[PDB]
Amino acid sequence: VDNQFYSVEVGDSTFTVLKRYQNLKPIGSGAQGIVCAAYDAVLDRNVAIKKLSRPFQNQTHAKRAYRELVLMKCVNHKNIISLLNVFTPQKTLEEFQDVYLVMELMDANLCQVIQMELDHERMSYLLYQMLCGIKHLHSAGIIHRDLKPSNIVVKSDCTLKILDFGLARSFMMTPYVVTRYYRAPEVILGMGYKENVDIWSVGCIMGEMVRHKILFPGRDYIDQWNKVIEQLGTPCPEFMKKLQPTVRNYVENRPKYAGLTFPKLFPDSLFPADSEHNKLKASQARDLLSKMLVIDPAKRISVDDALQHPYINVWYDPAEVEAPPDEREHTIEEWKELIYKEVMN
Ligand SMILES: Nc1ncnc2c1ncn2[C@@H]1O[C@H](COP(=O)(O)OP(=O)(O)NP(=O)(O)O)[C@@H](O)[C@H]1O
Ligand SMILES: [Mg+2]
Repeated sequence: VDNQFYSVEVGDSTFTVLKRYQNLKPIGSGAQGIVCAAYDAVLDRNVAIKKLSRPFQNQTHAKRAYRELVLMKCVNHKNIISLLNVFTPQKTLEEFQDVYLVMELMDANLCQVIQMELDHERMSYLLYQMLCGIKHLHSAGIIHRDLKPSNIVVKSDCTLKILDFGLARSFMMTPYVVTRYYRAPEVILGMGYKENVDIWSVGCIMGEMVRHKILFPGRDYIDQWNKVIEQLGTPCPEFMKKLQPTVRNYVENRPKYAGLTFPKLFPDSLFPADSEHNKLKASQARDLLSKMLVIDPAKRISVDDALQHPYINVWYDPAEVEAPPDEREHTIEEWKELIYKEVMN
């Protein structure tokens, strides 16, 4: 069984992969583990391989691994990364350590794209695909709540896929920091959420594509909340009453702001605005931003309305926007077997 597999060093990590997977090259990593590009000799094409090291290590890694494994196996949409293969090189439950996820190989994450000037055609198309993916997750009862540029990937042909399935419905001993900058006020302030929680994150990413700077940076949620109100202004009263009384006291009592206008937030400097085409697309991009970056989710644009926005709808395909389509608590030994049984079936 192990002669189905070979071992290569990739940084500090050892990848033990099926012999079909040749010429591994690191392309990224995070808390879950290391990601490599490989040639798949059987499919005759490049793939991405993510190694999860002992995902049953702790509740958080285990919940995420199990959830991600179940969801990318059963979810099928051009804007959600497809799982091509799943394996472990260990032969039994007792020996089981590592899960390798094999995906279609994309070229880059959105962090690299944010560093570029994109025309309106590419920006609107990327945003359209993000919205089609979110739509599809929402239609399957998945509200991500954790979209960020590092887990959205793109090809050279401007095709986009979401890598991950977001938060569950979490103490960890790592160096690894959670990126919070794209999290909605509903998540920052823990105040219940609907589908358009994910619109906030799209607005943060779009904002960043235009500014080339994180909109709402902060050491913690305190700083991040300051950065939100400093720019969009203190929200309205009906917003507050939706908050836990402890959070409510906190928000109700911060130094007030009227905030900045969308023209000052995203000046004409930041958009292609030479041609009449680009002038009109700049005003439409700023409009859509003004509707996504809305603190109060009652007043924030929905996924469906965002897809109908003039900046986006030039791409709109019913095939892509319409297609039909866990949370428990175990010990590390139970998670190991649940994950093992999913990897084997
Ligand atoms: N299928 C893939 N194709 C191309 N690059 C990928 C692929 N999967 C991951 N990457 C790259 O590897 C980086 C890290 O992968 P990622 O899966 O985000 O690990 P993570 O951020 O630790 N876990 P998670 O955020 O929950 O998905 C991503 O930002 C991409 O740059
Ligand atoms: Mg990620």
